[PDB]
Amino acid sequence: APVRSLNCTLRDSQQKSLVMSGPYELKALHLQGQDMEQQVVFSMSFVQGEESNDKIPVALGLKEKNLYLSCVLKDDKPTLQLESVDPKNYPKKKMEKRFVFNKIEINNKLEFESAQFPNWYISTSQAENMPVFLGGTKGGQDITDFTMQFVS
Ligand SMILES: c1n[nH]c(-c2nccs2)n1
Ligand SMILES: c1n[nH]c(-c2nccs2)n1
Repeated sequence: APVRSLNCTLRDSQQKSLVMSGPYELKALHLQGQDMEQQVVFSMSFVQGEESNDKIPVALGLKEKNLYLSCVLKDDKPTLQLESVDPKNYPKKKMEKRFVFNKIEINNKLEFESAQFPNWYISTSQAENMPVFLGGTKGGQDITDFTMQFVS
């Protein structure tokens, strides 16, 4: 039948919220109070792909926008982009591989690995107001761990 989706927010393990940074980038910053409303709401779709108890293939669309996080090579590197799609055709169960993340449960958190680029992860910097990016390094300075909130 359809694809199943949940509305949600993400925060990094330093409890930084994700906001828009112009039309095709996200940034992470410490938010609390009134400025909370600025945070991006995702539609997390549960998509076709290799799956285990702790590794769940998802797409991350922006709620009621035809925009998805995607992983592509840019100037020869795996790169996180926001990509526009035909709103008539999305979301769908068989999302193209650039749109798929393996949502992995790790020590009471989540990591989002690129299905396209193994061991590349949605990442944030420790610094405030810097882009969300696709990083190839776990256990370093950059943050690869999240919690998820289920929105109405
Ligand atoms: C509260 N928010 N997110 C969580 C998680 N527990 C396991 C994976 S993410 N608890
Ligand atoms: C297992 N995987 N994700 C979870 C969550 N609990 C709270 C938010 S997400 N449990």
